[PDB]
Amino acid sequence: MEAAHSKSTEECLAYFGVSETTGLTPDQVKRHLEKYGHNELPAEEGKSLWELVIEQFEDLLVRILLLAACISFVLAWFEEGEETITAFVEPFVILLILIANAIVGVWQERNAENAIEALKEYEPEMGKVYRADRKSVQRIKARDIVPGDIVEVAVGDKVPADIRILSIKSTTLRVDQSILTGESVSVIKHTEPVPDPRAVNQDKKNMLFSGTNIAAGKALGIVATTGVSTEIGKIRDQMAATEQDKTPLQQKLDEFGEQLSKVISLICVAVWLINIGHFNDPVHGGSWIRGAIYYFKIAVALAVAAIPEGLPAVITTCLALGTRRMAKKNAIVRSLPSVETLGCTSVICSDKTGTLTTNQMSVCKMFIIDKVDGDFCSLNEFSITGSTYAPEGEVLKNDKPIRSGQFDGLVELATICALCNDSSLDFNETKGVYEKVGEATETALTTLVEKMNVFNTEVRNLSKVERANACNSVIRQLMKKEFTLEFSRDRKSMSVYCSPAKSSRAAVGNKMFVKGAPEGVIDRCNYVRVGTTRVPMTGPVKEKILSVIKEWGTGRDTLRCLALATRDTPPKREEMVLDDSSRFMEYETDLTFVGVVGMLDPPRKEVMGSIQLCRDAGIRVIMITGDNKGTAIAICRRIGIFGENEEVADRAYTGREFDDLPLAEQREACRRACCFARVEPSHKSKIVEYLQSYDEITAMTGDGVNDAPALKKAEIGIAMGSGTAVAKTASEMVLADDNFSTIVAAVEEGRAIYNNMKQFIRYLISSNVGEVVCIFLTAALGLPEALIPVQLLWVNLVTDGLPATALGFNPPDLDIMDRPPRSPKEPLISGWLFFRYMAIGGYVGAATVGAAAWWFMYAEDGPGVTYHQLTHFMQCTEDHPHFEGLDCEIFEAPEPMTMALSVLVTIEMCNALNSLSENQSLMRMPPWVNIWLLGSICLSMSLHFLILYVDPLPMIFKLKALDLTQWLMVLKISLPVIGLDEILKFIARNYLEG
Ligand SMILES: CC(=O)C1=C(O)N2[C@H](C1=O)[C@H]1c3c[nH]c4cccc(c34)C[C@H]1C2(C)C
Ligand SMILES: [K+]
Ligand SMILES: [Mg+2]
Repeated sequence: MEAAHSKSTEECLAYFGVSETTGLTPDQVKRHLEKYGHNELPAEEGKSLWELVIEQFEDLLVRILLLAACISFVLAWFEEGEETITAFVEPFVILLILIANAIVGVWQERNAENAIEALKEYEPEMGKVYRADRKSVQRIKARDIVPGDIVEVAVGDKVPADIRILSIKSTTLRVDQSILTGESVSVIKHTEPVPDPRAVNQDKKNMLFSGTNIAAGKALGIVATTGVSTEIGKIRDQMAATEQDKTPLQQKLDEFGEQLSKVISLICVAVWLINIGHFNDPVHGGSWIRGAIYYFKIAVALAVAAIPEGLPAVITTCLALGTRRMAKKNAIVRSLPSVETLGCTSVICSDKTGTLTTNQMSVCKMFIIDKVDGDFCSLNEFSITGSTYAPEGEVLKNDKPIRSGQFDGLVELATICALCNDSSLDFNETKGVYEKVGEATETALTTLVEKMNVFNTEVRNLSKVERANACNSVIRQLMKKEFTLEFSRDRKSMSVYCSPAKSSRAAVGNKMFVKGAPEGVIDRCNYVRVGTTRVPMTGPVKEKILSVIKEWGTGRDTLRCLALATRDTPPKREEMVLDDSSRFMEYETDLTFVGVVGMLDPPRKEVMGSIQLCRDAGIRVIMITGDNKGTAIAICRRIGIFGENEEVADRAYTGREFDDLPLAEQREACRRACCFARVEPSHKSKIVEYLQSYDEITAMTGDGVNDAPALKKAEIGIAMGSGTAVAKTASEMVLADDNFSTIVAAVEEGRAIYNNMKQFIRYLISSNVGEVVCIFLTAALGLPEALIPVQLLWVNLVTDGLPATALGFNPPDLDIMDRPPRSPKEPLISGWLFFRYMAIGGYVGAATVGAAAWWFMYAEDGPGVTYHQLTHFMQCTEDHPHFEGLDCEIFEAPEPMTMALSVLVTIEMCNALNSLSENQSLMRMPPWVNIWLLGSICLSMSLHFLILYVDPLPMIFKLKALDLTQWLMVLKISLPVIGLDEILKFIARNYLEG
């Protein structure tokens, strides 16, 4: 039964064929359980199983190093060196780092919770059912419950399934639908049917929802739906049938991984083709096994060269250092990649109450009737001071303080505000200020009564606690509050039956004090109270009322107006059916209009600037409020979403309005919409869908299970610090202070992070491109090896890793919030950016080879050799006369490899200084600004010397320390990389920018 609310209690029993007294026979239970299934949610299958790390080794860019480790393992054994511990190092360190980054990569255990698993906390353990096989109440497993079961609920019980209420045993039934609404006020239930077949859950007053808990009372009902067919269950499937795409940056890294793998395979073929000259060599002039070693070692050389082994470790550290900054600005970020895509936020859909507004309801203005004479109709408007729940304020007419008690209309005005009120005030001594008890709207009314004091009660002689509900209680002394007709959206009003206390206070029998929305209440007023007398509600009178109400709501005041009326001659106590929530509007007819109060929902202090900030940032802000379209628009103008005098007749839609538009016009509306009022529960996810259809990264906000699918669907789901648990588990970010400013503040941080992130990524790539050119030149030409793969590991992981991490602390480029959002499918490196790091990579490939070539030819300690014979070092043992000077071991000396290594490091330190900005020169951007960079550079050279002095290190790295004679040449070939890159920067700012 999906429409149990629309059916009567008799029809719902007849449907399942079950007696309300007996219940379901065990024969029916077997049939229903086999048909509808168990009352439970499906389990999740993908926990911390051995599958964990394995999937890291599925993409091509990591299986190459796993393959290169196999090749390295072959070459680590096949050697004529009696060396011991330094044998298995090249395949060991590769494998160790391979596992290390895999463990870092498989970090979804601590930095990624579950939202659907959290939704299994609502489904209770056991529930009370009345089966036919037993007389007494028997509690069974909640999952054993089937549709049609005659279940029982009491105070404290957690509702097991969606249940159509049959009979209420207690006086009144209240349930805590906090998870399915976000609110807190326990709603009242009834048994009479909700005629509307497509009514929302808030209107289903005869239904208990699975996951809800009864706040007060005890009732009996029949199960409508179980499992996934419940309201919670249906929301689960919406989140279950929603795939979450990985952030665009990660796709670029995966795309870069595929392209890089093509380059690596290309060179290995290229090297194979350069070595085609060995096809014309005598078989009796060597061994093919000596060639295979060369082919295999160059293969693993290119692998460790082209690939940034440190990058996954650096970004994971960088993002973690971002989250701590997000938390300092009241922005708890759940997942790590979220801090990157957060900068690419283009649209922020925020709720009004709580985020955009401080939620400080305070009655500012109120009016009553002064004089009615046919066409003439004057009002008595009053203003109230004090935007707080504290009774520290005063009422003034025409900017002059007046006694509210001297006006008869104001007395009945304060009377209704006091009696027709379920909220109150309570003074807090720990904090030192007053606090609200119940709803914020009604508490503001309680505060108003205290400020007015229509009976002039002593206040200065009272304490701070007695001050809270002082005047309000005095009103409760006059009238005895019989019963309260609960609020409902069908009539948008609330009344309360009051009987006069035994003291003969001149009361015409009983009275009904009505409080509700102006539209409905005013139309149900046949009479108008003018002080004490009563006049019939005429046309001209209603014109004045609605006009002022319109002025207070549409005006710059942006007030929430509440019409207050009273029923002078109410129906008898016996004639009223209290269980009928549909006859409540009928009982609230023939009313007499008293007055209208106008309270304020004040904007945050910082949202004014934050809104303006998003204007310059190119971030579209969309407000979602519960106000009427008119006031919704006015608040938009007030906070800066709209101009004070600009046209927005198409940029704001009500829920009703947006629903009457066809699917095409709905999508067309979501690109220009900035204000949504009276939004239906499903519209928030619809808006996200439409926004994502324009490739627009959306930051939707919410704080309930209703908002859970929307938060799951949006790129940046935003929950509140006070929001429900499930909303937080479905969000990517949780605002600690529930502010809209901390959304904007987080986005600015995320944009600065992404800029510094892209900078060191290109920095590491620049080194890797160079190690390709270096190995390619030293292999194609036939030169002796310049760089060992065991060295390249410690170069990219440490020597380049530390300054790259320090590039994350690069100062945020000012005027960054004056640029549009970073495009999703924006290439990391393309065009000039490719050629820029192509030239740097090419130069350092020649600088390293040239360094080793310098020591081999034009050197001090190096032998006097020429280039044409250096390329033929593999013939030192064969061609003896052409190669003569010393041992053949001098071609495999540690000095020239130390040259290429020291030069590569020295350049990368200069390249890190070049990565202080993308285009700003080193003359414009001082190389001493980023202190963390200089501190990292000094640590790099300190470790570079540590592996050349402490004997257990240079033997493993196959290096030999240089003196001042050799270090001079290192700087002469390294430092010119600064000038070359400086030229490129100047070209980019002169013949490219425009
Ligand atoms: C074994 C494993 O967990 C991993 C790592 O060990 N790595 C990275 C990585 O994810 C590899 C990777 C995939 N996509 C890219 C883009 C840019 C750089 C890298 C990667 C580094 C790759 C490797 C093998 C170092
Ligand atoms: K999401
Ligand atoms: Mg990985």
